[PDB]
Amino acid sequence: GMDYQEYQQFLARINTARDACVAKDIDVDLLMARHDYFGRELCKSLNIEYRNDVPFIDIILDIRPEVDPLTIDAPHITPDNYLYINNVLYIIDYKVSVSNESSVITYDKYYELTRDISDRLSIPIEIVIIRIDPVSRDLHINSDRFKELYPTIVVDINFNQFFDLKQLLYEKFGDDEEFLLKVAHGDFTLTAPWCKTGCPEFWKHPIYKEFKMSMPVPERRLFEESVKFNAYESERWNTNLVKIREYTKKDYSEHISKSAKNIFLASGFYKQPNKNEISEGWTLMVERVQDQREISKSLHDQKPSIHFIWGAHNPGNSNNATFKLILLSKSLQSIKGISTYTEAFKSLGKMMDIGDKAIEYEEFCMSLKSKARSSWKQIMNKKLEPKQINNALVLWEQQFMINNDLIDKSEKLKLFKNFCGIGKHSKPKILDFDDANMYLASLTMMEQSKKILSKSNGLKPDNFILNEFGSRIKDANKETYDNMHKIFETGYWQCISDFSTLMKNILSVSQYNRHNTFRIAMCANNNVFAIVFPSAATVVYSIIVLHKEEENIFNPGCLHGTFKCMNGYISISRAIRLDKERCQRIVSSPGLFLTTCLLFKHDNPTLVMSDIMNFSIYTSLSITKSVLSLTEPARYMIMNSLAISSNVKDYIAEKFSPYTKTLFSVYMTRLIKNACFDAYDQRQRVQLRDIYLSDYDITQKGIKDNRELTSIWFPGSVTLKEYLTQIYLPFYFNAKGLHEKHHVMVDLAKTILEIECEQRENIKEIWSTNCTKQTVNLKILIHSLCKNLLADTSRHNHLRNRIENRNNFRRSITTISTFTSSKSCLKIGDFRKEKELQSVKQKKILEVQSRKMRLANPMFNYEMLRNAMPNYTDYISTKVFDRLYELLDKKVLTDKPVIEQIMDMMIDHKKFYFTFFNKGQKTSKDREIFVGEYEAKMCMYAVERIAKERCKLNPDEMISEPGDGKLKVLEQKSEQEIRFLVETTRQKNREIDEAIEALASNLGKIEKLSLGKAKGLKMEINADMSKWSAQDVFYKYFWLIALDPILYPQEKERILYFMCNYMDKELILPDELLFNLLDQKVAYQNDIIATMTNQLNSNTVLIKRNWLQGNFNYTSSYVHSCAMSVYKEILKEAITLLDGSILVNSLVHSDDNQTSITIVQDKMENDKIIDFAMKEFERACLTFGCQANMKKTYVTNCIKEFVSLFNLYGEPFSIYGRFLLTSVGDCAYIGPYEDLASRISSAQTAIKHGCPPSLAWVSIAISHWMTSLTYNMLPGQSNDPIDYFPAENRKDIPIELNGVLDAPLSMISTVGLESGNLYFLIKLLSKYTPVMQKRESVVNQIAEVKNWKVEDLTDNEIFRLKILRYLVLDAGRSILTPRKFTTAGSLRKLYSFSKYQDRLSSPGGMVELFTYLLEKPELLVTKGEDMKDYMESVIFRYNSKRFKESLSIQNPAQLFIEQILFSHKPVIDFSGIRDKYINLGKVTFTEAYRLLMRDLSSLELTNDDIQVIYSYIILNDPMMITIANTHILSIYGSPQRRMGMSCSTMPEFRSPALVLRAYSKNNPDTEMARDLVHLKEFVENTNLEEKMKVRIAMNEAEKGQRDIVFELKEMTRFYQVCYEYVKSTEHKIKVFILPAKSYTTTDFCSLMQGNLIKDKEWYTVHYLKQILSGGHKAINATSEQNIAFECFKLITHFADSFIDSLSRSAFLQLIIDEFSYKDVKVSKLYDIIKNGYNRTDFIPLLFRTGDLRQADLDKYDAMKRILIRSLDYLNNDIFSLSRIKVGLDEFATIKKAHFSKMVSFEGPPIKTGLLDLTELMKSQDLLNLNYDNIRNSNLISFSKLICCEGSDNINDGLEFLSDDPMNFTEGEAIHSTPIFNIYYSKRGERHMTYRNAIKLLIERETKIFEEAFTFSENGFISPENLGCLEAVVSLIKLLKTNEWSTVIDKCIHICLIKNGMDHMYHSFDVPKCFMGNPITRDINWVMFREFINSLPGTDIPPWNVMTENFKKKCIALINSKFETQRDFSEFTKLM
RNA sequence: UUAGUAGUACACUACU
Ligand SMILES: [Zn+2]
Repeated sequence: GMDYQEYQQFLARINTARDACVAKDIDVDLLMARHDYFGRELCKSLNIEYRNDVPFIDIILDIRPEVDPLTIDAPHITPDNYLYINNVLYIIDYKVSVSNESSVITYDKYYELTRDISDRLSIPIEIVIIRIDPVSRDLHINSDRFKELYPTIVVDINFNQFFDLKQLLYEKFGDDEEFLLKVAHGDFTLTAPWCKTGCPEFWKHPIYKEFKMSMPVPERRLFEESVKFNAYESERWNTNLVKIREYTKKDYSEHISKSAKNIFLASGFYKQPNKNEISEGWTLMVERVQDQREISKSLHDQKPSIHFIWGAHNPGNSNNATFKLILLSKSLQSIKGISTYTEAFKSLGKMMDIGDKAIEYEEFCMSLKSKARSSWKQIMNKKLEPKQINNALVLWEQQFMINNDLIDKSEKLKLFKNFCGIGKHSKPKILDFDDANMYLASLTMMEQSKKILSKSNGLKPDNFILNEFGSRIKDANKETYDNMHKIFETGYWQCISDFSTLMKNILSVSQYNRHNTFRIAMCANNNVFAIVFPSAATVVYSIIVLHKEEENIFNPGCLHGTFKCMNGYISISRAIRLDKERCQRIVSSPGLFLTTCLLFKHDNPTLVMSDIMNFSIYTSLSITKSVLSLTEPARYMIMNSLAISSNVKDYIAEKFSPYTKTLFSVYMTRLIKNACFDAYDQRQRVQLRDIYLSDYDITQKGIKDNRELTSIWFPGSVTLKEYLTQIYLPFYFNAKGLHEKHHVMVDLAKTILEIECEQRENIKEIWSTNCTKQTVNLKILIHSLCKNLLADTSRHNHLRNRIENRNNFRRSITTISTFTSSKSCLKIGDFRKEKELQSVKQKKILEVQSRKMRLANPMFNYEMLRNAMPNYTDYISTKVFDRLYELLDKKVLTDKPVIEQIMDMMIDHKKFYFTFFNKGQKTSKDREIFVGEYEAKMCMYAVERIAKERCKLNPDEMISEPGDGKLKVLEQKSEQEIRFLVETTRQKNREIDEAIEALASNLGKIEKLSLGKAKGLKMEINADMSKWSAQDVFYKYFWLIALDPILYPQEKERILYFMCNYMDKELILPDELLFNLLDQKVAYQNDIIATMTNQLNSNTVLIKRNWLQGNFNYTSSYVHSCAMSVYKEILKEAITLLDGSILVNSLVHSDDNQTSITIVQDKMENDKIIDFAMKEFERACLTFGCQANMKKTYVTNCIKEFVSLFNLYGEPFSIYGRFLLTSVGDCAYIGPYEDLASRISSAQTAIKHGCPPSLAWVSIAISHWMTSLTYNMLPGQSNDPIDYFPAENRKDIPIELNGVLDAPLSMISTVGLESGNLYFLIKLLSKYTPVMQKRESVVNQIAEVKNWKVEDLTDNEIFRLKILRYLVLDAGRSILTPRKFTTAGSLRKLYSFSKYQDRLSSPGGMVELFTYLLEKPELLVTKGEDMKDYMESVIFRYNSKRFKESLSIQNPAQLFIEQILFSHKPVIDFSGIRDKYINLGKVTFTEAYRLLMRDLSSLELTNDDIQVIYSYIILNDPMMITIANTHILSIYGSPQRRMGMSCSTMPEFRSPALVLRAYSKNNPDTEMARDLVHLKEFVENTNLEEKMKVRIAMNEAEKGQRDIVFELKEMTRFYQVCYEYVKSTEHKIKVFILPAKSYTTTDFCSLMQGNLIKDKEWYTVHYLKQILSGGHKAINATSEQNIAFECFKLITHFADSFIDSLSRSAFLQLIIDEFSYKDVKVSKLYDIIKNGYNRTDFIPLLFRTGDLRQADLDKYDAMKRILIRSLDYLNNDIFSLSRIKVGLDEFATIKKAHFSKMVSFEGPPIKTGLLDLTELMKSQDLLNLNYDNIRNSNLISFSKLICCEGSDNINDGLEFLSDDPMNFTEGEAIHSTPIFNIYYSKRGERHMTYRNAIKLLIERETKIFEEAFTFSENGFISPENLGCLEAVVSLIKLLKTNEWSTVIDKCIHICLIKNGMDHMYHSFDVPKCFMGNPITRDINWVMFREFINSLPGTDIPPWNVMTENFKKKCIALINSKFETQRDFSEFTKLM
């Protein structure tokens, strides 16, 4: 990026400097260094000459020197650069800054002065100031004339390297306040106050009394003093803040020492995990569980592991519906024996008989299905009636009627009372997992499963996934394709998939399942069936299977019993009562399952594939809560047990509680138990990779991947990365929303009331010194607040200004999202009236639904609560957008500034109320959400937001960093430590290491000195705080508001009052919880809920110290940061004692914490400091009121846990798996494209977090599978659109119609779904383009499109383009989307929806809205900027029936079934499809394909229509421009192993609602005026201004009068398509893990491309031309130049690196003339360099050719006193093209380029004795700049570099190679606790030249070739063998020159030239033996043939296989020559 | 709103 020379000198100046005024100048010099750097590279980007601080009076003299500068008055300014074209002078003053505030100042200053001579000379002078952003990198130019000149400018600039120097300078001097004084943009500017008057009540409040009670009396007054302090009044802002700092400095200075001095007190005794410590924990766990749960040893109490019973399919019987129905009927009737429900199952088969009348079932059912398939809506009013067939009364296809005559009254009861459990109505029941005869039973269940499921399907291993994605999986990694087959083949896959396909059909049936009906559900298996019994939503089902022989059935613990029938055996499973939410997951279980297996097995050959799948079905299908209780606690139980410092005992003895209800759970528990002990013995089995560090980051970082560790869930060995996956991944198998709300509300309530009681009874004291639970070290707090509050205001002065802007404090409440959102909200008051009326309605609807059930199968309160509970404070649920509307209409909210309204609300609202609703997430331990009043939301907003922008300043806080941005931060901080550790070790041990190499004589004396030295120590505290919210003093936060400098006194009074009320805040127990406790039935022994509510009197309990979970994150997080800031100071004083160095780095995120400590020792042992660090860690937490959970907290020597994002020893790594398990049931079930959109987004996310392409593609397959399974769009399904459309396969069917996503992953990762459309257009620009222009930019290939011929194209090719233009372009672009008939639902709670009723009811008032909205069309798309505007927007919104539904929650489970059932019904309205073709009702999916073709065939494809596609898609979006370029200019290079992974940021490829108001009326309300100009162009170029008006203007003559509906609906479309153009998208933080650091776009592109090709090897990427094009106005000049630079940089270095010094000019001269780099002649590139204005870059090149003149030297010398003859003399002994002396010791620079580019050279061969330097250029292996790599290289690699034309003495011929020394890589151990070797590049000695390397290679490798090709006991001598050699090398020329043969020839050649036998080799033709007659050149193939067989061969590596293949090839080939398949008639003609 | 009466409608259908 930047120059290396200036970096080194600026780094040294930071250490050299001591005083702040010296450090000041280093910051000033760094600005100019960046200033010129931007200018140097931009001048080449614009092709102009570079200049610096050139006077304006001289700039005119270049244009017109006839008038002298004295008489003509020119403005005396100092511009940077100038240009004169088109009779206009353009003045340049480039500058790099974040804001244009510094640019407009210099703009108007220049514009004013330049006008003095602008009218004097009558030549207009334009000011062109170019500014670039130093982080986001965006170009900003003010000149409009300059915009039209340069359409696109190349800006791949690097500031990343500049900020590295800034970090160093603001580290040493950043602590000193003398340096902070010098950096200022106003010193300190405090903005306008948010309030006018203070708060008197705050000083009176009893909580403020209680605050000062505990506090000491000097502190009491200080708090008074601090609040009343105004920062704007006193001379400086830090008057008070420093004053209170200096008071507490007595106790602080002492307490910092106190903690630090404990380093000597410590011992080598810390909570370390050990086999016994784990064992002890388990035993106390057993005791706990055996009390807390009812332990059972009986095998009848178990629950099903899986809720399914699979049995082998029967191919002998027919696979057809009607047949199976009767088959199961007779089968069920035929059941023989006696049980409980035997005669019940018997009659059920009897009630589904058809027999003779099989054909009547085929018709009757098809009529009913056809009746429903006609209508969009369901068939209402008409009564469904059954038809008597044999004994059964069929109601629908596979639906029957329960006939009360066919079953006994007693036998009907048995089935429903006992078996189905309809009418059945104290510890939990669990299985003893410590019983070996229970663990046995559990193991035998697995042994049983493996015995049956391992057996193959025997059916074709070809399903949609493999059929359509197999190709794209296989090419990524062939292993995974096979792995997939291995699964699909095995009964495992058929078992799950048939349960999936069966459940889909169980749900589909269960929807219309009545109370007098039992339904039958069949699957792809013709033995497996299911019976769905009447449900009293709840699905009641049994799996009924007809397995072959007895016990050829899989029972996981689900089966009721097997039964013998009259033909075979039939088994019926226990009645399962599951919920649709659970069942859904079972349907998507195969996708979950495949991923599980593939992820585990991936690239690990030691694992048993049949054992992975054996475990996987029991996970992917496990829907019980038994499993979650294992999967979650395991993650910590393993990691704790393999960490260094960690408390396992306590975690296993308290936090671990198995709920082993099922039988898999028992087996899985013991898998975990065992895995805990294996960890302890593997702690030291972890190794640390050899770190190849050579300045600016490291490649080959992180942990060593060694397969020495042991797996957890199955047998085999595993890698660390894989071990971690096996540890953490299990938890993501867990299922969401399993927690029954009835139980959650109780346990959530109980906990809050338990911890509040704790505080009420036990915790009384607030502050303390000894450090105790819920206590803060008040003196230490106040100081550490003061110190940080200073540094978080000194580093940014406008801090109060930044808060106002970024959080919209000044603007009206109606603008901020958090307030105008559709989130849940709590309303307080009295609703006893409507709450009673809303309840009794449902209590009647209860009886309504019961009355109807009494007729068919006779099986069978809010008033009470209010009457019973006296002190019941009444509340209600509402919406956040609705509350705002309510508070405005009743006028308490206004257009007053939101903060100004907040301040008043803090003092107005005095009592705060909060309610909780459960999340019920995948975790077994349930999480609560506290949601209270809207009034509260406003208060917390300010307090939290003020802390937000404060927290952002501190780099330690990470809640500030949105998205997965933390991952890179982990890395950047880990790398800083790995570097520091090395740097510091080399700085101390250098004195000792010198003596070691000196003596190494006797080695017995060396060990004495090698012991007594410095010792490295790294450690990471992977923390997790205990009860961050509940067990935390809220009183401490009062001080943060008090001490605050950027808060006014009248604000400070008001903030603290609200917080004073947030102590007397009440928790409302929601009614649903109170209803559970309403019906007593004997109360709880010790009822905590009743205790706190006084035997249930009030529904409110007061919560004090427990500030509610998530309400004060940032606030608490700043105090956390302040706490860890102390921990730093503690250790940093402790390590100065021992005399060494320490680097502590703390990452803070509310409750999740990570703190990395790196120490270089001298005195005491490493293990002492380990215990010391942990002591002060808890101390640091507890001195601030927070307590650290030592249970979950673990410490490693590498690993970093932080928010579950993991960084290893530099190498960042997340659990790629967790995101692949999302693409299964994560969608809103809207449409085929709409579903896939989010399912592929989940796959895109995996790639970010370092996922292999092979597995990435799997998710893409699964996603498609589920997507197509939802709407019956799979191959062979109903809506299968391959026959309906013209196409070969689903790759060619548009993804809008649902097909497959045919694109490269490197595109899908970037854009996705749209990629599939983009690839179909790039395919064309690689088919329908000529030989010229195709190799050039994409832009050029788009110009040729309008010169194509339409007739050339094919049916499919035409088909895409027609939809792509007439449909896709304008309409998340979908065409097919099913519409529903859903109802609005109950919207009574809403106030705002009532005001729509009143405006709809009263006549005229409706139209009045729409007529008002037409004069303000800004309020159709965006919400109002003012009260009325926002309010009336809310009412209009209700117009949409979709927005009315949006505020109601539909179950995705129910939504899923509704898209299956409504697929054969008319759902897609064609009206909205045909409208576009023209500019009936709903249409069925099948008909939608037909009716699309009837319209499509009519449309016309032109040479223009196609050119609109290539404009609107490619040429419009600068991103799509580059993506297409990257895939056309792509040149994939060297395949390499993924050694070093690094984090990389996604690059850039680039007023809202107020602008649209200035479009409605052209007058705005200055910068916003300029924004409308480009908006005018957008609407005029597309011409959508007229197109919209014409569409309305001709509709009023179509309809008749004035339709207000069309007046708006068409006007809204016009404003919504504006929104996307006007309101710009925020470039959110996206981090991709790549094989190296991506600085700029091009770098990112190359590394991204190469990461998503193969799994085993990543590839480095090249490009012919620049890929970064900006549009279709910008059509090469800037793409050419850089090629010339690359070329000559490459050549000069290749020449001075490898070619002999003596003959380097000749080489260059030969290369320049007859050669070409990247299809451009090197001469033309040289001419481009010579005609350029940066010749100073290529001084040594120009001198060597004789194209260097004095002007260049004079310029070069002026950039950073010379003569030509001086150079001519000086460089008489320096022979290099990359370097010439331009002084006494100053050499010239050529700037080295990478050597992976030399392949892009194409010229005639240059032969040098024997070597062909062209082939050395074209070589891959022999281009490394490492001596050892080339010395220890293969002869196969070198054998390409030989021609020799009969040379001699190989030693002589190698004279044309560099006899200059090469660079070797040396490595050394670092002497850390995690001991690793650093490897770096040295310069070797002298005898390490390129020649000697080649020679040593030749010698070593030829010796091995000789002994392999002896074929006798002689050698490479003895003509008896030379004859054999001649024979073997003869055939090689008379056969076929493939690739294997030629190598042998050239190797033999080499070997014979070496031995001095190259005076005959060239005169070696076929011997006399083989040649019958010498003259008559006849060949005896038979002889030759038998000669090849008669060759013995050798088995020495590496030639053993080489020779073997050669022989076979040559034999086969020879035999081929003979074998000529002649025509049968041919010979019959000749003779 | 309130009450009474009569109703409430459909997927897989496979190499198995
Ligand atoms: Zn030769």
